[PDB]
Amino acid sequence: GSSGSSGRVKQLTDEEECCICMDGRADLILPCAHSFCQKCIDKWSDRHRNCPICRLQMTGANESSGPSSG
Ligand SMILES: [Zn+2]
Ligand SMILES: [Zn+2]
Repeated sequence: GSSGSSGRVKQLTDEEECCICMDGRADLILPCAHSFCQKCIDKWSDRHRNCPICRLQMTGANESSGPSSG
């Protein structure tokens, strides 16, 4: 009713934020709706322009590319 400690108006200043950890802000953003902060980006040795999320292709769409022997 007329009680409660938490539960007040919260400014929407924030606009974007990492997707992996989602701390508060995002260092960069991808054209596929995927952002990553310095922390994470740095963590992932292979920080190639390539997108990690998409790369996974988890229940995405029919796209044949091919494995990587290396
Ligand atoms: Zn992050
Ligand atoms: Zn992506």
